[PDB]
Amino acid sequence: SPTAAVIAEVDELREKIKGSRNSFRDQSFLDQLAQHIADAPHLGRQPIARALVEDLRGYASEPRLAAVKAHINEERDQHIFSLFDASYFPSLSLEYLTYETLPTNPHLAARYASPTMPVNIIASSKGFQSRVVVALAPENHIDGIQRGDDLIFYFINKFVERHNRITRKMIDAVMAEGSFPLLRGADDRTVEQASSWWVRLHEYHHRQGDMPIPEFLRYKKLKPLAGLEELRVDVSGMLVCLNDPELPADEARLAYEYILSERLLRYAVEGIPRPNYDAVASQLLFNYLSEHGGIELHGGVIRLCPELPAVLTEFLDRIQRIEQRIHTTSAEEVQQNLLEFTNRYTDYDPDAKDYRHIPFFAEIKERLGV
Amino acid sequence: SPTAAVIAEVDELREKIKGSRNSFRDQSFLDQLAQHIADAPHLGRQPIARALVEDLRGYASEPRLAAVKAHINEERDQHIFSLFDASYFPSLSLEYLTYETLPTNPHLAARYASPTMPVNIIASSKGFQSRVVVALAPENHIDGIQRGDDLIFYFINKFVERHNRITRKMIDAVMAEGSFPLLRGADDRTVEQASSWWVRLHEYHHRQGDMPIPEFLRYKKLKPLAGLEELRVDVSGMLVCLNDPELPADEARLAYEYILSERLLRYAVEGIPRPNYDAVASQLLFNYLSEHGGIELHGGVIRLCPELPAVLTEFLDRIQRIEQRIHTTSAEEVQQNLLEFTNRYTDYDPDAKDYRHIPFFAEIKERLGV
Ligand SMILES: [Fe+2]
Ligand SMILES: [Fe+2]
Repeated sequence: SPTAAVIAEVDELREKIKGSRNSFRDQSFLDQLAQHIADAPHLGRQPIARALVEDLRGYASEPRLAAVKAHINEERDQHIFSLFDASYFPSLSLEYLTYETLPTNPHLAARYASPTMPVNIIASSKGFQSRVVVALAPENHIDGIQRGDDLIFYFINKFVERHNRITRKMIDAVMAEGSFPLLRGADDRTVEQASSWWVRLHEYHHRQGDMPIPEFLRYKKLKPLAGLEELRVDVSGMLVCLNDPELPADEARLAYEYILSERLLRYAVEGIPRPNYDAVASQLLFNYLSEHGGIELHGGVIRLCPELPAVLTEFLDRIQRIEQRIHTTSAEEVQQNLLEFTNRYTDYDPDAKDYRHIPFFAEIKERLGV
Repeated sequence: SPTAAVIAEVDELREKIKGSRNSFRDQSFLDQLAQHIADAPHLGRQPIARALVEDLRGYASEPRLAAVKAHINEERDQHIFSLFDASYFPSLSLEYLTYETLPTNPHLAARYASPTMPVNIIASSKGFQSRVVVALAPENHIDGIQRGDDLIFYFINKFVERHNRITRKMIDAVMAEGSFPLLRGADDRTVEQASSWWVRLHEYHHRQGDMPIPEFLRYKKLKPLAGLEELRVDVSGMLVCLNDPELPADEARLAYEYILSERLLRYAVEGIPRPNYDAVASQLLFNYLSEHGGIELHGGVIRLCPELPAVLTEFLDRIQRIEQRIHTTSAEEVQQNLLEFTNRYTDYDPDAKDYRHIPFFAEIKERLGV
């Protein structure tokens, strides 16, 4: 493959520069990196690589990757290639991938528009193969820059894989029979489509509300609040799937099932020994739904109530009432209220100032190894 | 076995009460639980079970497991059986085990004496099989009480298993050749011995210094400080192995290499996606030793410098200078100086107010899947 030879070259330059993360903005390093990229037999030919060579060579005057991001944002081809420095995606240094886009529903694209690219990865360099890396944001490039119109990529194939390896097993073990009838048996193409709906709604709703990101990003990075913000947009997405009639009914119900199953099960068990941000928010959802009549536990099995849509709306309304007070109180005050809400439904240890998995999900972690 | 039949009956009872942790102190519950225990054909005839039945039936007037803890503390036999509530050991409800004790160096037990029981689990009920549960503390029983002379059990067999599953392949991949000669190839009984030395020195030093636990336990529960406290006692153990001439030199050097390898490698990769309390402290040690001439990084591989003993003393002396100010400042100000010392040598994210794995160990987790 001509692609695999491009990537072998990237993977080889990746090994060479792995010890040099501190030099990634040093112009002496960059000049040589650019030269090695230019001298690459198959990679130096790619327009995107020439975009990066130019960007890198100019970095000392303009610390931007404008030519690479212009190539990517205009989709001049389906190749991504850059130098990355994302502290939560530590596998990424110099990386390359090729992708393919996914079908999108026309109404969804128009009414809930955002610069979102749900894609499958076709080939990639070693850093992209890490299971941590499920998305790629514009600030992940070394320049740390994001603009509201930069494309954000979600690697749907990794979400399909996680759904298959974790979520299906949890549906069988934890939900009452009939809980997710559309998702039962569904193939990868069906899951893929729902997943791509999910990320589109998810990104859209990040930008809506009274404390949207990125405007309020630095108030939403405390672990329980980052998780709560992910949950806020996913419940929004769930309710859109239930309420927007201009969405095809069969596809919208499928996506609803997908978002609910992911937030109720897969995210709820993430993190060892303590829950990560997504799990805290998911456990908040679990316990809120239990206490307010949206779900019921019969012998450690979850029954989704018929009133669940109304309890989800109630839940989002409550988050929106807390956030709404940004207009009359400080962002610090809303934060404390977002935390107080969270801690009422989660297992918060006040002395550690951190969270334990609620016992329901700790037992499932032990039971299923998830 | 008569023992197999006892545990079979415990597990079944465990299974009956699995949904009843909110009732573990209601007398109506304990009454029925006591009856079922008394009525177990094999379990009910164990002397330890007579004790539990008695403590439980009496719990309404005296909420403590006095007869159980007296039997255990007096080592009337090697059987442990109680009703537990330990929020960090969520698998423990009604649990039973039998243990065997280990050899023991007389100078160690005289000079560094504490009520420490390094034992191997021979048979156990299900909750004791979770890999989380490596020790049993007196406050893990439902009464929540700990006395200074209460026995503390360390399940050395689980520490052997972890060493062989994690530490050994991390030695091969991460350490310079010949870093831990006494550990290479060593059989399980050798590892067992060094581990039992480790836990005794560990427990003993918890009680030494200017901020011993349990007295100062609540000040040491923040995530970075619980780790730091664990590291303070293990460095002390490492130095005792190096400095105290009355310990057999073969067993002492072995134990030194064990503690150092556990602290430099296994504990340093704990936690996904974020480091747990042990890993934060281990990463503090790693970067401290790097910056102060104790270890060197030669081609991605750790070299232990000849000077490492002196740098270890330096490191413990630093911790002790911070804690010593408890005599002239508040416990909260010492906390802040302990936090500040930690964050200078670990990857603290001030907006999330949590820690990331330092890149050196992130790469290792990705590489070895640890
Ligand atoms: Fe998000
Ligand atoms: Fe300890």
